[PDB]
Amino acid sequence: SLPDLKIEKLDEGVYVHTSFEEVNGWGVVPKHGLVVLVNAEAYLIDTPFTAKDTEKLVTWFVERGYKIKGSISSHFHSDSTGGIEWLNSRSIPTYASELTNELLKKDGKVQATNSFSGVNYWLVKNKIEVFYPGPGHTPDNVVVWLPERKILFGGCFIKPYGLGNLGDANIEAWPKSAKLLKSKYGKAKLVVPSHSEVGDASLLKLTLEQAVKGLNESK
Ligand SMILES: [Zn+2]
Ligand SMILES: [Zn+2]
Repeated sequence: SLPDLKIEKLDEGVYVHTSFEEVNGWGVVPKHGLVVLVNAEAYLIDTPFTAKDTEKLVTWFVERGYKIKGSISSHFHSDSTGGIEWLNSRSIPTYASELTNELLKKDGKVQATNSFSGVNYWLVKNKIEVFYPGPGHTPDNVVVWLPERKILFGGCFIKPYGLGNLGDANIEAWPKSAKLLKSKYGKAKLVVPSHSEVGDASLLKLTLEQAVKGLNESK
């Protein structure tokens, strides 16, 4: 049996949710996302793997008095988008980049109800920012920045000890994207990866080194 959904406070108004799925050739895979509170409204940063855990996550915050105002998915893989169909069924606004939605549509999967195009986007002005560093883990991966807390959710782009699943990866572009990401968020207090533990800004450097190492290996 897979471990249960975990919800843990990371900072004021910021929670980490961890869900688990068995993924072929990878084993049981932990997935971190965030829940961000702005007054009495909650925003999901990535959904858990499944509708089940997405519902558990939503009920947990609603039963504590937070309205779910929306979700954003950092890329098209199911560990970021698995709960979009369920959220859509509950009339909770779902967001993804235009390219993420395109890839979902291409894969015959449910798409977010809202989309954004361009390098920067405010999900919530001055509270929750989305940034596209360029292709890496996937062509569409984006990160989410919380300027009030100096917290960066790096998603599956942040890979400080190894690059993970390269099936949809762009190894040529990843070092360039990681360099850009590092320049932009060097002052992050915390960096939250999808598949390894929260760290500080050094995770940006480590990701860059792993990206460079990964590209070098392929030649
Ligand atoms: Zn992924
Ligand atoms: Zn992932």
